[PDB]
Amino acid sequence: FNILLATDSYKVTHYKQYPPNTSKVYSYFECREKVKYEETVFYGLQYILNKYLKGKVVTKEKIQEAKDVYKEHFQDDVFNEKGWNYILEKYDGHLPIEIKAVPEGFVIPRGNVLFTVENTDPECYWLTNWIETILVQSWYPITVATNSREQKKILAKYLLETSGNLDGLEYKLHDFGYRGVSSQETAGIGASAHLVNFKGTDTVAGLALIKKYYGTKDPVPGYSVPAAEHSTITAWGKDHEKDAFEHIVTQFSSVPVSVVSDSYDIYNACEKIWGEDLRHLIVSRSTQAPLIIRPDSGNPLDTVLKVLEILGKKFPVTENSKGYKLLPPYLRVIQGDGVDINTLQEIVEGMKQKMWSIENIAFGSGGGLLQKLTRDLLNCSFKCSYVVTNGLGINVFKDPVADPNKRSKKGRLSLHRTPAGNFVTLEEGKGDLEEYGQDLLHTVFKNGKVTKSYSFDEIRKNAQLNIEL
Amino acid sequence: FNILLATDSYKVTHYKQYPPNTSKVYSYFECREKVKYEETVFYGLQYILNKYLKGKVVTKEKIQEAKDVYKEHFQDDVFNEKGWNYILEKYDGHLPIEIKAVPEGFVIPRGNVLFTVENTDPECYWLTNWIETILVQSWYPITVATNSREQKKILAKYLLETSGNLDGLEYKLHDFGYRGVSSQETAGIGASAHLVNFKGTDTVAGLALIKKYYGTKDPVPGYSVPAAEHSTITAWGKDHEKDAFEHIVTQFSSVPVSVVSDSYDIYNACEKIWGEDLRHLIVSRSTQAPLIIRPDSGNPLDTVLKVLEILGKKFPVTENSKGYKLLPPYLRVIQGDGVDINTLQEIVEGMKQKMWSIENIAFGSGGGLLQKLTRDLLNCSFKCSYVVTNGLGINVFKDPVADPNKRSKKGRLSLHRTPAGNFVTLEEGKGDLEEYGQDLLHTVFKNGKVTKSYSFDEIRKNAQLNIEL
Ligand SMILES: CSc1ccc(CNC(=O)[C@@H]2CCCN(c3ncnc4nn(-c5ccc(C)cc5)cc34)C2)cc1
Ligand SMILES: CSc1ccc(CNC(=O)[C@@H]2CCCN(c3ncnc4nn(-c5ccc(C)cc5)cc34)C2)cc1
Ligand SMILES: NC(=O)c1cccnc1
Ligand SMILES: NC(=O)c1cccnc1
Ligand SMILES: [Cl-]
Ligand SMILES: [Cl-]
Ligand SMILES: [Cl-]
Ligand code: NA
Repeated sequence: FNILLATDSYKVTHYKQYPPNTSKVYSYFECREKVKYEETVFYGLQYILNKYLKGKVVTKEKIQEAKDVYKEHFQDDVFNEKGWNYILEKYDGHLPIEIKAVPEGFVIPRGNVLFTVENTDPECYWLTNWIETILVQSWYPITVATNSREQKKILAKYLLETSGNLDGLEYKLHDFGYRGVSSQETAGIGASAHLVNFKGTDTVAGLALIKKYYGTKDPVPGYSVPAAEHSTITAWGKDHEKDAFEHIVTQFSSVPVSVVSDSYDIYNACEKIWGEDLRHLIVSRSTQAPLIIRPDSGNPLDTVLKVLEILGKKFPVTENSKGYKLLPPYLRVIQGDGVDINTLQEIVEGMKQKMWSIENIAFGSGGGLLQKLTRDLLNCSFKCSYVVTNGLGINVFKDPVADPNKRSKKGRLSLHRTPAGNFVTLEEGKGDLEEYGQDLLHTVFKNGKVTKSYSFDEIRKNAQLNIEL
Repeated sequence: FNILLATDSYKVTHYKQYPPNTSKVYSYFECREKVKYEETVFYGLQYILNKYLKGKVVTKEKIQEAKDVYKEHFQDDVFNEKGWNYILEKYDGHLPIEIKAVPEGFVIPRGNVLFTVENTDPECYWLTNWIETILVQSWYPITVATNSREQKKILAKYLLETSGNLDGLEYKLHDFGYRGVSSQETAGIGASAHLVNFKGTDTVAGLALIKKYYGTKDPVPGYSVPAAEHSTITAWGKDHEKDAFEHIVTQFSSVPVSVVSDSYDIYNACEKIWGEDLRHLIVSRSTQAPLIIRPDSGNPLDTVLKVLEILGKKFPVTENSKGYKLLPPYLRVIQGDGVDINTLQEIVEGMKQKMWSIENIAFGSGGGLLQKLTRDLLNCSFKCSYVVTNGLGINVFKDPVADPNKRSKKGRLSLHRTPAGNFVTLEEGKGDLEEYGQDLLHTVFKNGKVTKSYSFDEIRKNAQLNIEL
């Protein structure tokens, strides 16, 4: 990895564009104000600091490689070789940057400063926004963690209403997204962001990322169970679906097992194969190791409701203390097709209307959880708010006439708790007046060193729901 | 990277689920039949084969690491240590897999086999679908390349209609997506997929990936120009926007320069600052080095039309041979906000209705180009179609009752030309009848080696538009 080749091309040319006599560029990240996504989980900067920004990130070889690439890419010599060589020679290739950030896992309303970046050497005024591109990719773990948390709020509301408690909430949304994301690196980052809120994942890449960059007291941060796929059912031949089911449940008789049941006819599988032919292998199972029937096609809500109606007629259903129907404890359902925050809401509301407890179900989400998200969802943005030119600080901002939502903050910023316990971003260096308590931004990176780190356990505690609290 | 930890968790348990005495699992990838996206660019498998699948990918240390993680992740011992040890011992950790694929850059209608995977050793029946997760991530470069090519078809239609030629087509959609994708790895993959169709990118990560995995005769596959961002304009102070513009155009007097003009008032900037105050610095520029004015906010079509109306009144507009208005050659526009395939269509049709040539404009697209895409767009899917159990080949498939779109192909597959020169996928080994000539798939991977490969130049030739041919 070469940090000189890890920026948007145009940023190579910006050192020639800033006002002459500029010694400081100070920039900030927010999820701009515009499911409403009123608050965001701050997560993932520590990964970026450690993997890409810390230590000796400039060498003679990286400077020459960048110079050679940019000569061809621009068909001109515009690269700031002198400025990068300055960092190599003066700081042994360590970036003269200070980053201050809200603690990871903090849940912050939209339109607040989450982190700030500034150069610590006047010669490196251009470096603050060089690293915008790398740092703005924090949008992704923020957005995954935030959208996963918003789904946890929906599950918590319906579980509480239909059962009176939150037991097993942290296992109710399982990551099925490894195949559906755009890269191996995205898989690890996204899976780790989902694990801020939940414990169930098949995206194995998330485990190694958490171990390397964050750390847990427990051996692993996420868990799974044996489960079939269409290949392990259909390989038996269509006439032998029952033989596949029997073999699989028997192989994993003492742990929970998920069995995809829609290869040919989900309704037949539930009513006749599970319901009658193999019923003796289901009713013998323990509470700790239930059979989890997995539909994977059709309208998500209609299919869940029809599967529950079938199973409720073939198995001994109880009524819990809230008046909701509960399958026996050896039998559960997972809906792992077509699940995103919108369809999750539709399914749990549909179940509540048909008097089915959310205790009966869990959800698998792949593309909806890890891929169907953009930087525009929370309006994640990085902008310069302060410069020093000719030794004088000036408050800098954009305010496009056709879009007031794109207006940016002015001056030096700080994040504070309000008297009512909410959050406020003070602009124009007004934090210096000390009318609002301590600034919540902490130095996390300075002059090539990570200065403050968070464990994954601390991040999970910070990101808890109020209902859990 | 550890390929043993690079699969969906449930696949760790599948070796125990296939029928006893299964010697072969044969699987295939397609963009299932369901802007219509009727044809897909096959691109990106070669990256995956080289980076993740070739050579010694199993070691004693990688087996022990996977064993230790899966013991905690499943809270049980289910990991196939013996199976992975067999590959390490017998094949020096090279995967006993054969992959056959359509040549990269090929443009193939939906619902055709694009690649097949099978084990070459009967002991490794379980390995075919272990690597589904890694291989299915090819959805991403396929989908970026396909959606980029569909935008090229729109630009080609309107450029031809308004100008009579395709001059500059390959520069008309520029990648601005580096900050808006989910990881560094995704940035390189997605940028490379856009460069199958276009030559303009700010996502520098794409260049290294292409050089390393594909190659080009030219020194670089993609190009950019100096350009401003809001920080380099706003840092001057709101009252000094003219000074910023003047400094920037003067710094890049002899190459094209893009200047974001919407920091405070895009209409004022065009009419008064560019139009009057700095007009003398614009009219003096060469055809090879125009000023490119960049709006970045407001309704994308309405803002482009108003910017063009303003500039047409301040600069000497001509009428081209098709009767469309053309700014002088020293002045162009780039719309780099809110561009996706839908808004691109809306803008070029709106320009045509107002008699503005598409010669006047280029587009920048970021999240729309590289991030706002999912595996569901082209229904990218990997399924088992053939197994050998007890020495007998079985044609296997899924056919869910509630969704006929999810039905999968049966048996051994091959790709052929029809008598009319179209594509057909033959099922159930019917390719062997030689009624449709030779299979168009080539072996690209066998027993740990990449056996056939494509330069980036060949991929570009394969992905050309008919209108270009
Ligand atoms: C489906 S509904 C269920 C399932 C299994 C069970 C068996 N019990 C377990 O697995 C342990 C112990 C008790 C708490 N607990 C869970 N509680 C509620 N719900 C859960 N769900 N899960 C889940 C597991 C695997 C996946 C892939 C997805 C979700 C796990 C859930 C995790 C009980 C209920
Ligand atoms: C805006 S419209 C233009 C712009 C610049 C120019 C100056 N000319 C160039 O740059 C070379 C030589 C001639 C062909 N040629 C281009 N032709 C049409 N169109 C283009 N567009 N571009 C483009 C450049 C940079 C970006 C970031 C995006 C698009 C580049 C374009 C690339 C002419 C027309
Ligand atoms: N465990 C599962 O059922 C699963 C995992 C990943 C994708 N789809 C299903
Ligand atoms: N070159 C540009 O104008 C640019 C690049 C990346 C993102 N936004 C704008
Ligand atoms: Cl060095
Ligand atoms: Cl599956
Ligand atoms: Cl910009
Ligand atoms: Na070894």
